[PDB]
Amino acid sequence: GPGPSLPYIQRRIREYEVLDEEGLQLIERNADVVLEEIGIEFRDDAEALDLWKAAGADVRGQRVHFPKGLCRELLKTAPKDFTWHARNPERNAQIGGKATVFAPVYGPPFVRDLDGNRRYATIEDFRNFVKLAYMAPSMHSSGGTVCEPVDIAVNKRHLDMVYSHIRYSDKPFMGSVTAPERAEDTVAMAKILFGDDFVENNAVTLNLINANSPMVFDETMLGAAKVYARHNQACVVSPFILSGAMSPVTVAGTLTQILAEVLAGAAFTQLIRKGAPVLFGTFAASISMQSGAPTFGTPEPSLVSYGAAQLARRLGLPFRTGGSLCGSKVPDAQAAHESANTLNMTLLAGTNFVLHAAGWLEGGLVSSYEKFMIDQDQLGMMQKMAEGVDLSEDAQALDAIREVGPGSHYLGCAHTYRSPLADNNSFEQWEIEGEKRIEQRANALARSWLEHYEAPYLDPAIDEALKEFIAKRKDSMPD
Amino acid sequence: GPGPSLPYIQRRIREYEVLDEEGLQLIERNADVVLEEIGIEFRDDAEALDLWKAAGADVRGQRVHFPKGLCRELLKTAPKDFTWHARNPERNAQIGGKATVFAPVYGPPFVRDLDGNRRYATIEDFRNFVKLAYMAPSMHSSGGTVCEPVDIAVNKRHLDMVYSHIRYSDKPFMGSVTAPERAEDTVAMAKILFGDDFVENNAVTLNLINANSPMVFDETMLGAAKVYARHNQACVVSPFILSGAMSPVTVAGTLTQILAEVLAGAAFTQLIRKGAPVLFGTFAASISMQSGAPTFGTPEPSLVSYGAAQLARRLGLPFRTGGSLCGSKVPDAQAAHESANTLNMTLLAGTNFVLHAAGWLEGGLVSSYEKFMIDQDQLGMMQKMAEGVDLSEDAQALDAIREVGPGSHYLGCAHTYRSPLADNNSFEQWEIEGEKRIEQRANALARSWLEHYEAPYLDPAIDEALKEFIAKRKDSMPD
Ligand SMILES: [Cl-]
Ligand SMILES: [Cl-]
Repeated sequence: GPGPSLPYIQRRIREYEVLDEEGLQLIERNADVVLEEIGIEFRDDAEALDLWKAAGADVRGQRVHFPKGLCRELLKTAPKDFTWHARNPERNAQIGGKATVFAPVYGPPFVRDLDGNRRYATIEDFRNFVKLAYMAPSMHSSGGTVCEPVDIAVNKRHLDMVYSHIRYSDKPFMGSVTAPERAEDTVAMAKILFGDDFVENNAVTLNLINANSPMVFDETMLGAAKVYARHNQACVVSPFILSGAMSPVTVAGTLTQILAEVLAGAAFTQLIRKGAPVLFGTFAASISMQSGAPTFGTPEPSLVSYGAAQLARRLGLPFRTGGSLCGSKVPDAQAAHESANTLNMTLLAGTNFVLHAAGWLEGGLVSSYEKFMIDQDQLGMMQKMAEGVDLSEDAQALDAIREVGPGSHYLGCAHTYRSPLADNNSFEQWEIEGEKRIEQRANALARSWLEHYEAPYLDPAIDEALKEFIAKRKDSMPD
Repeated sequence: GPGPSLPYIQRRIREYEVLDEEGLQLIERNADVVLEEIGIEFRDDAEALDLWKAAGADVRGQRVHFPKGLCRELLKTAPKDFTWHARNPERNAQIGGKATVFAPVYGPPFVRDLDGNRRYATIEDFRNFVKLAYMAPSMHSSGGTVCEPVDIAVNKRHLDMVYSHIRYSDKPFMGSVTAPERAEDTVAMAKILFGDDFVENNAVTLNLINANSPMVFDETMLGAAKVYARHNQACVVSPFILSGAMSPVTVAGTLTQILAEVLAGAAFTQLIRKGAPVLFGTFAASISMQSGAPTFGTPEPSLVSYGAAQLARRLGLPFRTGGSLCGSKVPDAQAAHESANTLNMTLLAGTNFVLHAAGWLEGGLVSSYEKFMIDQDQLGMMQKMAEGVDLSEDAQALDAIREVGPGSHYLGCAHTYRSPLADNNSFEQWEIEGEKRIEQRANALARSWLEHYEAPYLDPAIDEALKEFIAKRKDSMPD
């Protein structure tokens, strides 16, 4: 199996910037214009409209028009950083500041299984991804909807999904957002696990709250946000954008829209509870001008995300974007270039929370076991990169340079990250070993990890209470 | 075929830094210590030793010990930037400053051909790579030893290699460095092409001058450097390092050794001719602690190269490092992650000259047609990325945001880089089209490009004179 899990990354390296002060001010000014003149829809949520009117916004039907600065002022109560608590406290993760936390793929209804089949995902696959995330040394979070399990009823599956993050991992996990009652169920389960007062006082979940970009928040998302914000749980407020389709085709226009959507949605959390933890999220990709298809790994989404990180730091919210994203159907060089381009930006932008750090394929439709293994290996490289350059006397190596001297070599001397998947052997050895592509070695490694997996301890009293809760909830509803 | 070729990149984006002022001063101070106490070998070149003694260095056998600051002072005459002239002046490339110039793979004795065979490279393959580099829109240079042609005698092949860069391309090219007489032949050919006085006054070649790291320059390399520096041609002074083997295993120790080697070798060019153009080069990879094998795409080489770029800017020399480097045997996700990690650093470090920007596979032993096509596509993305964020009124897109408004989409409106190799189609379409990996599409595209290729015009009088020169030189030697 793998080594021990590493804690969250603390970046010693700098954030890479694409906008100068004038550009940042321009985008900020333009977002305030959008918020006042155009507004943001808060749909099918009368309570939300009442909250906005009370806060001093101008509500016209379902469109909320914001006085300049209001959202930013309301966000003064949001924490710049906070702890995401894990049931094993050694796995707690900082969200914000110099920290970077990797989480798995979220959302796919299909898997590419270890036998090469593209098929609907099941609870068995969900559990397998939870297991692999538990074992992956640089996967800091267990995640959320690692895949969508087809073989449990839609109104019940959330219970099994949350349970899986508790039973098969001890890393911090995400909650259900698919209906407000499911968010309530997540909170109830969390209270069984951590204690009632503990949950009211500490974030134990991050929860994905998408905007229906452009410039709409819908009932379901607002409903989950209201539950989590009332219980001190974190909302990842995330525009969902393909530039050219759900936002302008340009970087600057996309950033402006993103900032407007985040200001409104994040400020909303503070209207529910001052101090509720909230992140500035962004999902941003491009479209093919030929096809209209979603495209990844291209320059425009990287520039958007670098810029958005700058805007997030200035707003004072922890930032989520990026991951190992791609549009390829197979874990080939396209998948890898796209994922690598996105992941390198993710680290260098100083991203605090990385959804989709491993496992995404096919534009988000697939959770791939092989891809997960390849990506998690990259995550270990990013974790090591983030430590930056050691400048200790030993690292300076002057005695080694002296002792070796010109014309010698350093292999023998005392002074003199490791991928388990890269093949660094000669052609001849690699040909003897079956001319294998990396995904074949990834397949074998996933199988090996799953064979050696041992579940982290769970108090049997807590397990029983969770199972009793789940059973009661399932019995209260027909499928 | 492809679109028109683009000129050299002018970066509008910032350089990413890994060392702060104290760290930079530390490395600079430590390199001066190495140069004085340990020295650098200049082997089997009595003239070089005499030049160093005359300049005020302390020569002990073949070891040159340098007073502190001497090399840096001598380098004051080296140009911070210069033009690399092409026979078609529209293809001239700036070397230095904010410019970035991509060149092909250099060195492999094997190819992976379009039929999938790993075999010794031939002059036909050399020509094919020159053709593909001519056509690739973001390949700014024709390169040098795009592969090593096995089917021409070792003492003659340089003539055909240089000729190929003239006949099949009009982009700036590199010279032969394999013996001093071959460098003389390159200069003679260049004078036939551009004119005698033109060559003495303008760089028309960049020429790879490796150190035999650690801390040795050998006769052959010094001999080529002496020829090119006397004729105003550029030397790319390049440590050749696997950290842990040819330099210390640490980043800081590697950087110190690199800076010492470059200071000595680059200053040497100014002893031959003040003002001779010279680059700070670095080839830097790691080794597998298990195997001892060369490894790429890992954190340590990226940190070395980011740092080395900082040291190069402070020294005042144009910088070469990076490229699309990897150790994989096949153009798979390993090849792509490694190449992408290296290439993203290459751009963000502000690299001026990128050897090996496309085509390298198998740790430098292979020039791959498929890999070249995949990599050159990435180069187009890097070219577009380098332009940074447009902040024009049109790019701000406020009228588009207004006209679309919340709940609509931007696909239809007036306001609303393209890979020819990414598959961005649905699973269903991609399955109908043969479940193809990107390298299969790359194969087809290379074949298509080579079918449509038309050689750039060459004056028949110049062609005849080159052929007469070549024939005379070949007839003067047995193979
Ligand atoms: Cl059930
Ligand atoms: Cl011949």
